[PDB]
Amino acid sequence: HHHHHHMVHITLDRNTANSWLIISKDRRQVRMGDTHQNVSDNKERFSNYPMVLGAQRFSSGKMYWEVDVTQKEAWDLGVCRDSVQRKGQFSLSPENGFWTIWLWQDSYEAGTSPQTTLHIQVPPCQIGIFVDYEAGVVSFYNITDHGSLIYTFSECVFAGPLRPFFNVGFNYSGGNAAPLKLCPL
Ligand SMILES: Cc1cccc(C(=O)N2CCC(C(N)=O)CC2)c1
Repeated sequence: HHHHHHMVHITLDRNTANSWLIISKDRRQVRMGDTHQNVSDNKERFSNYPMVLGAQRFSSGKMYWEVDVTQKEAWDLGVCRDSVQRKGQFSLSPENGFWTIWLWQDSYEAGTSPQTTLHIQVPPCQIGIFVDYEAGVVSFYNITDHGSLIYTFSECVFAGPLRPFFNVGFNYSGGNAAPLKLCPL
């Protein structure tokens, strides 16, 4: 792809994080902690899942960023509406304000309703995310495989400002402790 020139510097918003997440000093990395991380609760925090938002809000233009997923067993990545539900159980779908892909149990799926099987020959270590607000597009690229296309959501109805979206996953197995990292420009 040729989207690299729309690169944006994303940082994580601590206030939105599940209370078990550890966000680095530079706000560019996040991982699951092994306990509650000693923060106060607030209405922004994702309660049920190890999720966090980027600080940046997008309402126009073209944006691109990259995330390192090396050696993780499970994660979700993409964008979401600023007003998505934070508390309780919910599915990742465009109807609920999410445009995402994930890894779970050795398969990659797009967060459509119902979910769509992805066809990835080279397991990615870094993912590129492209948003074209005006066109209503969210695309995902396999940086490990020369930028090959993973998935495009088109005809998106964003219906609000967008925020970068992250889920480090569940780490019941002891094999999913590694961080998500925002990769440098
Ligand atoms: C619902 C939810 C929210 C946040 C984190 C998790 C999670 O993956 N673990 C890893 C395993 C750990 C444990 N077994 O003590 C409990 C936290 C689950």
